[PDB]
Amino acid sequence: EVETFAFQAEIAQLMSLIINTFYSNKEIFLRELISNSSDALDKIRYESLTDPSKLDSGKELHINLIPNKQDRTLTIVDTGIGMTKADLINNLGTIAKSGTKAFMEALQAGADISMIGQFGVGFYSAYLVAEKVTVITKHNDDEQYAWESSAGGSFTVRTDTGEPMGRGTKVILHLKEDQTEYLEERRIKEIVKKHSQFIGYPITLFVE
Amino acid sequence: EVETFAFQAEIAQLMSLIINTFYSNKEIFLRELISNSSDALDKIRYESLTDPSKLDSGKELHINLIPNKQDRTLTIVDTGIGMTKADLINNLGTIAKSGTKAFMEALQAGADISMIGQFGVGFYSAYLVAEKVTVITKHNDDEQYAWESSAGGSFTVRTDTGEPMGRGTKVILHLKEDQTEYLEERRIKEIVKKHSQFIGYPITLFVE
Ligand SMILES: CCNC(=O)c1noc(-c2cc(Cl)c(O)cc2O)c1-c1ccc(OC)cc1
Ligand SMILES: CCNC(=O)c1noc(-c2cc(Cl)c(O)cc2O)c1-c1ccc(OC)cc1
Ligand SMILES: [Mg+2]
Ligand SMILES: [Mg+2]
Ligand SMILES: [Mg+2]
Ligand SMILES: [Mg+2]
Repeated sequence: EVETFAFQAEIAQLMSLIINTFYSNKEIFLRELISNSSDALDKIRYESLTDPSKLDSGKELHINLIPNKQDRTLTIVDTGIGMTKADLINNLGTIAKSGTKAFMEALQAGADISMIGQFGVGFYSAYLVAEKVTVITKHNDDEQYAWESSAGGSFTVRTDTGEPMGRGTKVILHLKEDQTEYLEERRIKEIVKKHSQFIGYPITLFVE
Repeated sequence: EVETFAFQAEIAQLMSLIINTFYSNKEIFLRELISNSSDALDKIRYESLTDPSKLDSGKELHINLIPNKQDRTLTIVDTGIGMTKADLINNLGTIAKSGTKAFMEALQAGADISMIGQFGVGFYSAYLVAEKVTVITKHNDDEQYAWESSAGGSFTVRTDTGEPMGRGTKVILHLKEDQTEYLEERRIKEIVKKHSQFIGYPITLFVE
């Protein structure tokens, strides 16, 4: 059922830095995850140009933002290419080891945490606002898997028999108690407008 | 020997817009091409994490900038994943049709040409400074090919028997007569520092 893995030392250090550093501009997490969704959406679009059957699992290319105040969750859903189990394990398809090295060298030369995505590890900025993150994903060449981590040096991977998606990625942010502003419609809309206004795919903000 | 192709109507319109629009901040072309090199370098690195033999064609992951005043060329070379012939034909591995649509809609809502890379078509910004662009490329799963275009609605593709590279992409910018400042060491260095200072791979500026 549930497999447990250790984060590579560099990734664990990245996550601790993200968790323990004083850094007020937390809102950038949303731009980073929307950007990842957009990169995955680009990939399925590109593949479908030479093979339209890659879209049998879903033709609509889009991003949904789903706040749930009762569950204290902000969920980001895309219909991008999705990840294989192998991808999930290999730091969610990132070059996380080398990217972390460059990121921390940059923080040495006056970078700040908002620049995290320039190093291919924008995903981990989720830990600015979330105590636990769940990544549900479905790639055309594999089954649906759930990745999960509350940090602390380990993550899990299981097959997901919960709600089939067809194709793409769902990121569920179980928010820290003092970060509930990211569930407020007005705040989400402000953030999307500020940082994600030219994204090439529809972004739908769900109502509660 | 030489195959000739028509650009898709949207790409041809993109290139004309790039060529004919008054836009002083031309220097951004270099950041866009360095960014593409960095994305291709990420890809070969990622693949090599699960298969180290992907690096038999070259272990060093880097970017070279080669100005040649006599030839009036600025050449950008990377050891990234490279492109197949199919990739070259399909708008150099870009989602150029949809990306152009989004780019032009953005230019309607107060974007400017410097934001071109947000729409996955940063390559075409080469035409800000170049009258002709040649793309030599070698992917592990194919032979070495040369793509070439002086715009005007068409491009060529040939097999390249010229100097084998091993793996990666070489972009040769045959510069417009009034854009020779991009061959000056001081100017190249200024531009790299301004826009490409946190790139995760060595950038070597060649001396003449
Ligand atoms: C191997 C082919 N699959 C993908 O590239 C992919 N599919 O899905 C995602 C993805 C990842 C994350 Cl963390 C998201 O928040 C949203 C996504 O769509 C990705 C993805 C996007 C970006 C990325 O690094 C910048 C790595 C992975
Ligand atoms: C299909 C797998 N190959 C690649 O992705 C690839 N290999 O090579 C390049 C590339 C392209 C360009 Cl236009 C460059 O200036 C530099 C490159 O390395 C690319 C490339 C980089 C970026 C891109 O779109 C943003 C498309 C293609
Ligand atoms: Mg790495
Ligand atoms: Mg919660
Ligand atoms: Mg397209
Ligand atoms: Mg020339």
